[PDB]
Amino acid sequence: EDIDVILKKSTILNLDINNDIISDISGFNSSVITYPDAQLVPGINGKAIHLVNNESSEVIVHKAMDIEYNDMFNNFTVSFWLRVPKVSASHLEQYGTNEYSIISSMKKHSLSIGSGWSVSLKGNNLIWTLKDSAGEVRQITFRDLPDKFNAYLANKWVFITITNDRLSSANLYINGVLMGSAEITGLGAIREDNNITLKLDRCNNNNQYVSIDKFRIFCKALNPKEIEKLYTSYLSITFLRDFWGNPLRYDTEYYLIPVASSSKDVQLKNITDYMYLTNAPSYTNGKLNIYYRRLYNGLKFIIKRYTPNNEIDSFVKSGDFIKLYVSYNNNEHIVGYPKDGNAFNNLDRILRVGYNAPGIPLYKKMEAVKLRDLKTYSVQLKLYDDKNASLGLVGTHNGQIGNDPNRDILIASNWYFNHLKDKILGCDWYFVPTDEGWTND
Ligand SMILES: OC[C@H]1O[C@@H](O[C@H]2[C@H](O)[C@@H](O)[C@H](O)O[C@@H]2CO)[C@H](O)[C@@H](O)[C@H]1O
Repeated sequence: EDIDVILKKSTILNLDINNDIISDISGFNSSVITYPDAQLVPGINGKAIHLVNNESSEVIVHKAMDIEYNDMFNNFTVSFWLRVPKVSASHLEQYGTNEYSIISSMKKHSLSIGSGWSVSLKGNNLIWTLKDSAGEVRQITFRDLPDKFNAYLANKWVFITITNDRLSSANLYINGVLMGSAEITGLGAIREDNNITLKLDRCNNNNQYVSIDKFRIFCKALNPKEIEKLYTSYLSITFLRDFWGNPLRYDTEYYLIPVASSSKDVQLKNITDYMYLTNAPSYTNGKLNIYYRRLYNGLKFIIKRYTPNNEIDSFVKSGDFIKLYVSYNNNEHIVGYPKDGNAFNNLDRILRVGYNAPGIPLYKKMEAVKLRDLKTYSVQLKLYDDKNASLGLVGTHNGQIGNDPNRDILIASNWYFNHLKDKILGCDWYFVPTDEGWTND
């Protein structure tokens, strides 16, 4: 009756990565065989599986005796975190009709039937297929969003869950939201392979890769409440995340984008002066129906540790004290607020980059925190003065400095602390590192 108990009780396969080894921690003891080129990369809470396009890049799960035919006639749910690189326009043209499996229970080397289930990709479509012993087929074809900044198969970690209720439908959820469904009555016995294979199969693109984490099978069709809890159970609040959902790191260049105005990049007026938002350039392709604000323009920021601690972790944790720098012309400039510096009426402190007036204290101690919006990969930054008093969360204020044009200028303000329950808030930032999974067309 308790969701956590149900989730635990109904789990019959649960891949975890501990001590750089992948194994089933469900309790069923299914044997996991990791081939030489199955790689391990940063995940949602630890490390994740990374598959490249060669036959040595595979993880095979040998179903234990107890779970052999659990999905022959009974309800089941498959869940996993997934990360797929953004498909280039060129690759959509070349490979858009090429459907390839990434996860499957379908045999194929002894019986040409291929009964069982599969997770496959085709261009920007995510597909779930169930095939019974007579070859009857049912599929859910999810067409991803055209806006790649907000799409699910566009280089961010996203949580997949597909429930199969044999008396009604199969439902596909992404980040706890229902994205597609198919009636599945009319299917008989699903007689699948003894192995569950994580591998790119029939992918014509040599450079394709995918990342998968927390692969889990449940012996029931989970309801929305159970799925929502399952999804949010993976969002460990201690460790901060970059835009892609990977751990935020010290000493790495990040482009900042305000969650509240995601079409905007950050720009610097001049060294020693303020920062403001600018409209990002855009990419649109009417033929392919893809578009997105372009990434990687604007200021490059770097997070540095404020002090040592007791051990040097490369990831940033909520609560960590940091120093924020902008990397400009290969020179690094600290971000902060000068004592008595220009501020808007309400005490919104105007941030300055590389400020160096002799004798004037520059407040630059910040704290990297996660105070709201658990499901989004964003962070807040809290600025302090020299006596550890809060100067506020970093955000923007609309106005003018001197005779400059009206701008959304970066500030620190304690106003945000009274509005943390709001749906959208101007103190939320995405930290975007350049990544091979996202190249602007
Ligand atoms: O402080 C930054 C924050 O201000 C909000 O505006 C507040 C303002 O700070 C306060 O002085 C005034 O009394 O109420 C305003 C609420 O409308 C902005 O809405 C927000 O986007 C930030 O700019």
